Amino acid sequence: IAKMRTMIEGFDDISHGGLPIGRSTLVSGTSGTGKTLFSIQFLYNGIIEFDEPGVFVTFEETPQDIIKNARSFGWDLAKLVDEGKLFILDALSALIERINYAIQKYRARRVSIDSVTSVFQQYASSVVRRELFRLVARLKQIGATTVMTTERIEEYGPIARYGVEEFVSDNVVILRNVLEGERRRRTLEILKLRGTSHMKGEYPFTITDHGINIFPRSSNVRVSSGVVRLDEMCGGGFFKDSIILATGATGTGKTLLVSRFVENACANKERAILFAYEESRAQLLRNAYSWGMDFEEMERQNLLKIVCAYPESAGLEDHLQIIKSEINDFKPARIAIDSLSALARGVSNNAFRQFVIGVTGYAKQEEITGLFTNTSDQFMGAHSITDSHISVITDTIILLQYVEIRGEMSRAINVFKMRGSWHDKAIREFMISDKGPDIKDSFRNFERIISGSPTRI
Amino acid sequence: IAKMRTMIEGFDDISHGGLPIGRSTLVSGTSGTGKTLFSIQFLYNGIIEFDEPGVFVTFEETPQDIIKNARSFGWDLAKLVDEGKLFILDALSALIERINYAIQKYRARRVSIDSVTSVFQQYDASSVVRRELFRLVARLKQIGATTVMTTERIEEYGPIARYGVEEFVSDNVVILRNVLEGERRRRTLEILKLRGTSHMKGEYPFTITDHGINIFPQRSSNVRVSSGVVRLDEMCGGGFFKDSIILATGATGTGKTLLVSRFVENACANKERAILFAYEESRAQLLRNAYSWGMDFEEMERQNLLKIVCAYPESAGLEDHLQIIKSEINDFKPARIAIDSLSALARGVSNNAFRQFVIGVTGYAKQEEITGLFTNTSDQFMGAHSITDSHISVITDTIILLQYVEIRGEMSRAINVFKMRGSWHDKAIREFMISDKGPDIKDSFRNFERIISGSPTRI
Amino acid sequence: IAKMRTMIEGFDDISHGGLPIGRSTLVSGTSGTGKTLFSIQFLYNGIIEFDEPGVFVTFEETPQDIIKNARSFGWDLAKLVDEGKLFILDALSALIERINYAIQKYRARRVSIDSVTSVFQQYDASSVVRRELFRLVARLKQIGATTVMTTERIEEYGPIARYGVEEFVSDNVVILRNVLEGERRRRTLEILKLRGTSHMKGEYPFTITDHGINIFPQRSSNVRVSSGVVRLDEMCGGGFFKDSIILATGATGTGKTLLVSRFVENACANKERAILFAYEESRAQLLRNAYSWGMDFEEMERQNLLKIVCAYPESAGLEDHLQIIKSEINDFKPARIAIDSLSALARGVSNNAFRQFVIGVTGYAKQEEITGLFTNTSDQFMGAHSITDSHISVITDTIILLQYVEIRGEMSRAINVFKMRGSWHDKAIREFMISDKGPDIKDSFRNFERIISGSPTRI
Ligand SMILES: Nc1ncnc2c1ncn2[C@@H]1O[C@H](COP(=O)(O)OP(=O)(O)OP(=O)(O)O)[C@@H](O)[C@H]1O
Ligand SMILES: Nc1ncnc2c1ncn2[C@@H]1O[C@H](COP(=O)(O)OP(=O)(O)OP(=O)(O)O)[C@@H](O)[C@H]1O
Ligand SMILES: Nc1ncnc2c1ncn2[C@@H]1O[C@H](COP(=O)(O)OP(=O)(O)OP(=O)(O)O)[C@@H](O)[C@H]1O
Ligand SMILES: Nc1ncnc2c1ncn2[C@@H]1O[C@H](COP(=O)(O)OP(=O)(O)OP(=O)(O)O)[C@@H](O)[C@H]1O
Ligand SMILES: Nc1ncnc2c1ncn2[C@@H]1O[C@H](COP(=O)(O)OP(=O)(O)OP(=O)(O)O)[C@@H](O)[C@H]1O
Ligand SMILES: Nc1ncnc2c1ncn2[C@@H]1O[C@H](COP(=O)(O)OP(=O)(O)OP(=O)(O)O)[C@@H](O)[C@H]1O
Ligand SMILES: [Mg+2]
Ligand SMILES: [Mg+2]
Ligand SMILES: [Mg+2]
Ligand SMILES: [Mg+2]
Ligand SMILES: [Mg+2]
Ligand SMILES: [Mg+2]
Repeated sequence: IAKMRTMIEGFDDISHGGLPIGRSTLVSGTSGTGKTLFSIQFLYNGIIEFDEPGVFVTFEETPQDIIKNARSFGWDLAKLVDEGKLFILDALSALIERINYAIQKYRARRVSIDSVTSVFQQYASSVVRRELFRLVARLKQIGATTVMTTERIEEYGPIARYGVEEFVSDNVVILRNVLEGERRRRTLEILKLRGTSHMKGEYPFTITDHGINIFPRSSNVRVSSGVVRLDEMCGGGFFKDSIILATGATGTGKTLLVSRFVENACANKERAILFAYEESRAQLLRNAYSWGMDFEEMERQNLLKIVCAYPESAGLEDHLQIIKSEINDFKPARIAIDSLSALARGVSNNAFRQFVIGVTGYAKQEEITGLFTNTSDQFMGAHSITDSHISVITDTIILLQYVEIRGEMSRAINVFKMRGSWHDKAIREFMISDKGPDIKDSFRNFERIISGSPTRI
Repeated sequence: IAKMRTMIEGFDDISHGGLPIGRSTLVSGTSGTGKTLFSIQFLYNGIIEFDEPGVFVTFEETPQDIIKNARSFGWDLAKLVDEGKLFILDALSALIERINYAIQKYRARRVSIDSVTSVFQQYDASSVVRRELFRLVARLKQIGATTVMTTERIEEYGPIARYGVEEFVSDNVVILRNVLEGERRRRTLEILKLRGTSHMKGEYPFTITDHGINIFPQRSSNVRVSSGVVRLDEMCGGGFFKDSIILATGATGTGKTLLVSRFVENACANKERAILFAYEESRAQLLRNAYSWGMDFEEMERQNLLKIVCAYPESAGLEDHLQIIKSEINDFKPARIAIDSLSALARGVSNNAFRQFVIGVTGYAKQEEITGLFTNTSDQFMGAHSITDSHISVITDTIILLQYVEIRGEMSRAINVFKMRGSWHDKAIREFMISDKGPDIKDSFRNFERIISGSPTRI
Repeated sequence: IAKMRTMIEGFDDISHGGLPIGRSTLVSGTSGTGKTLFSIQFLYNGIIEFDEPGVFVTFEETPQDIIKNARSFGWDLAKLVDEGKLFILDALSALIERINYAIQKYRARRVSIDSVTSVFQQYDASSVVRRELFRLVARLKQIGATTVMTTERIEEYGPIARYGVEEFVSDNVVILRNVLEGERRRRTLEILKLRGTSHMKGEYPFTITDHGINIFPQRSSNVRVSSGVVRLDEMCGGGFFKDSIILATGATGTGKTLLVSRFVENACANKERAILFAYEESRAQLLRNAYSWGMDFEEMERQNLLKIVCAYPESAGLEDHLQIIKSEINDFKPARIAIDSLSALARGVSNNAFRQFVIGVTGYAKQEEITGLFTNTSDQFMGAHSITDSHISVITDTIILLQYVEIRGEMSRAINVFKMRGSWHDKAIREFMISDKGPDIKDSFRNFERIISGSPTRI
């Protein structure tokens, strides 16, 4: 069974090649799941890259409205109709004959129906099947790949409205929009692909100006973090394609280290992106300048780009897209996320694990040095790193620990781990000043320093 | 697809402009969600904003009832027949023709229908409803008059509409909620879809007030303000920042309310207005305890500089509380506010709903350049461990941790500036005492180990 | 009641022989569970195994579609009319008579029907269906030809069939599932009942591949194999065992992957094949870090001795992963395998489903006489406490615990052979260092107490 490419970023790999040629694919889902978008995008990309005639059947939707709604993604379906490339047929063997006629009037390749469920109001489960079955057979006879749109009531219930459509259609795709904690998450899944292989389970996708966005080397080159001693602690600075992690309690120096790392990019005429999620530009600019860093300058040189946003505003799959797009445009040398902990609150651990995998996978695929920070939810930072499942994904771990010494709340920097590279295994004390960090010596005559409450030995 | 600004505080940002032009927007929700209110507001804010002739189609309720109902928001029916700005049509093609007639009659551009699900009593089938509902929107689309369609739902997280077909016929779907969690109703609005345009997905907390619907979707000065204490001001490196959020965490009876008192006192002392949002004790008690420390809060209220807003945290919703703060701040326009306490507002509340609150209050306090001192009673003896397990301690710019320290078989207390964003601060846990004139911050414990625990040992 | 071997890897053990002779077996499941595949396989493995004339009755799909569909498993339709081994009948007594006719026509013994629930569209009542369904099985029983009946279900844990009556009419009931848990589908097969015979109750994880359905239901040599390290080999008492499972637990960045590297290196060093199943880092990174320790994994791959299979643990199901290992081991046929790591495969997975995995991998590794070194990042600083809270540390024959030890305000690490089944081993927690040539296992900490905690104290 040959597969037809849809040029939909993600789907091509999730369906292992694309949609089965000659056969009809069902794309069911609730309202606003992107059933119509997918159907158009299948046709559009079809004759916008392969020039293979395709006709779109429409029921409770004026062709103008479709072409108008499609203009939201900068598409000219009217220009495609002004060259006889696409054909919108306004809307039961009558349609079957008309559809077969149109198809042959162009010499078909792809067809889209939106929606068949709407053209079954009058018709009763068994009646829908008998008519749906007959349709499904009258397409395979012509040998045209058709995407069939179907309506759903529940997100985790019947596949179709009458629960007899999935058993007729050869290929079943389910578009979802699950609401968890007042946050909407779009997930696409291929339930079955008769006579072929595909990826099982749902995959986080987002709808943008590009349309559907489904999301399914190792050089010894070293880059500076912005601290001479920190580079000496890491054994000649970080790697130019690795993922660093600054874990620690609130007000330790995670944002300070991010700044010094983002600065060191613009210091070497290298572009960097800072994704803020905790503070705003306003505070970031002041705090930065207080440490002797001119962020405003770095932005004036077109080397730094600050992108602050509320973590609880957009969804995790949306946050990633924003990064990708922001990285695709600016093309930064190194990026920083301040912080991951801000994007994990009010989210599932499974949905968050996939996020860090995506950002890490895309940061390393483009050879971009990433410095992600994370606020530990325990005083013993050593124990917080173990509970973190993202700490095994990262290549370097820079843990900042509070240490109570002589009734003073001092701090300590330590390179926890450094993959395929030597690092200093000493918990060096450090202080913050108007210039930045001052990594001094490591506590020698002190035991149980990992607790954050040591004892003189 | 052009957007029609509804002028509904919040919706204009969540809709990325507003409602699509010449498209049929559906608004489903359970009984008392605030559909009609939204529907009226849409027309109301249309007429008295961009001189737009709006036509309200009634069904269940009469024009008089609607006119009288909207009188709780101070909206007159002088735009009705007195001006010809509105057109309340008391109540399938028979009605559609009337809407098409009244349209060009007043040049009507904005249209509201309530309710469209009440005109499907003569039927019982979804197929019969779909066909008749599809015919309506289609007819309105030809007129090119972007209208609002009201529908009713049984469940809050069930089908979009009563017949589960009205959402797929319409282009724009807005779902108003009133979800009951722990005997507390939370009004949340969501835009499900917007055919041919973009919007914000997921639900957004809103409230109904005398203003109607209230949807809730580079300064950073180095200027320093006093905290009310001198040692504390020195501990932070010349007092707190102006547009900064301070947090005083500690065990119950450490001195969170004491610090809040001095912070509010210091405002009125500099002839600056302050607002104290009490949630634990009542004005009566607060007035007494304040004076015991040598502070006349009654005097400060007599100068129209300090305003105390006491209320039970287990009565109104977090969204209701936020609106109260906003309104109380918009009225009085203080220099600095104080919340006593966040912990009291977090009792029997979803951690999601709490974060959204604090973000909103922090966001509005920093936007209006207001110094906020929020308190939070720690749920452990080790205050440091409480700070770590908090999704707010990262949001606050300054953290003032008050810790109990058992020394020489005595219940002594210690204060320390945990953190101070973009500022030097004393990194020492110095013991403090409370007297009849406020706090006396003494010296830190040089010869003591494991003070964070609260049960230290002499070195 | 005699059993008909279906030759379906796993089913033959779960069915205690196979399907009952001259009895009507029902196979219900949701859409895409793999009913037709099972139905074809039943006939396919019947013809090309014990020369059995099988008749496939179609209903919804045509013979051409089915023939073309089964071409993804490399099965030709040369057994159809080209030989007369099969009999695809395109589509109540009218059909039954045809089945009874075609039966003796080809001497048909095996029969498959798909789907029997599609021929109940003309009806809507269960009583009408039951009567017509009962008549079918009864008629087939008289012929004495044991057939497979396909049915469709709406829910995964709801009624057995669409009309909830087909299970009680049939004698044998098999339920295929595709349960979605955490955006991950798990294919599980169960035999509900087997009237007049015994079987295995509860669901069993299976997978669909190019081989079709893959259901997953006294040696013990004293021979010793090297671990790649000399001190470690001495610590275990002359290296690890051959058909033994080793486990390296510890905190992130202790040296689990380092040990895995030496274990795999030592294989290829003795001209032995090894497979490294990476799940954390990618070949790119692994290749670099390996060389930094003085190991050329590229060289080992150039000798066709080492094979690296990197893949994301949060993409495929545990059953999908097991099949991959099995296939990759069946192809390459290594001396020793390595999993880096089990912890990475246990992320967002049911503890039940994980145990079944490890049992399966451990079981297959010990059965094929393959030395396995599985790693597992501990979720606590105290490694000993992690070992205890593990349903796998008891399954492993050897445990190699790597522990972080803060000594003289330095992050030093310690290694110790936690346990070694039927073998003496060094019972000392000796400190080790990592350099550009692998690990340097030094001496244990004689003058240190509470080392298990990770924060010891000088004695
Ligand atoms: N430019 C855009 N950027 C981002 N999102 C957009 C944009 N344009 C549309 N969308 C979103 O994409 C969704 C896809 O709309 P579409 O018509 O494909 O939905 P549908 O599933 O077919 O709905 P229905 O079945 O109710 O007709 C819209 O509802 C809207 O939320
Ligand atoms: N100008 C300064 N001079 C001295 N110390 C400073 C100065 N600015 C900041 N600090 C110190 O360094 C800290 C900086 O905190 P930073 O934001 O870098 O860390 P963080 O852990 O990421 O913070 P958060 O968790 O609150 O986001 C302050 O809390 C303070 O202790
Ligand atoms: N002035 C006001 N102050 C506070 N709350 C108010 C005020 N006016 C109305 N409300 C609240 O908002 C609601 C408005 O009811 P509205 O008619 O808008 O709801 P609806 O969803 O249209 O109801 P129905 O299902 O009957 O059509 C009131 O029931 C009340 O709970
Ligand atoms: N007049 C006083 N003289 C001495 N100590 C006093 C006086 N008034 C209060 N205190 C001390 O301060 C404590 C109360 O301080 P405050 O009310 O600010 O604490 P809090 O942490 O906000 O308390 P709660 O958790 O109950 O709201 C008393 O328990 C006592 O230890
Ligand atoms: N070669 C292959 N490799 C991997 N997966 C495959 C392969 N062939 C089939 N599959 C998977 O197994 C399924 C087989 O579908 P099958 O027709 O056996 O299911 P069914 O339960 O009979 O469906 P229906 O409800 O339509 O009758 C495919 O949909 C696909 O998910
Ligand atoms: N070339 C090297 N020189 C010195 N030490 C090194 C070198 N390469 C690695 N290390 C040390 O070994 C650690 C990595 O070892 P390894 O990757 O085997 O550990 P792991 O426990 O499997 O890590 P993870 O949990 O991240 O998968 C580094 O953090 C460092 O301490
Ligand atoms: Mg649509
Ligand atoms: Mg920060
Ligand atoms: Mg009303
Ligand atoms: Mg108090
Ligand atoms: Mg099938
Ligand atoms: Mg590793």
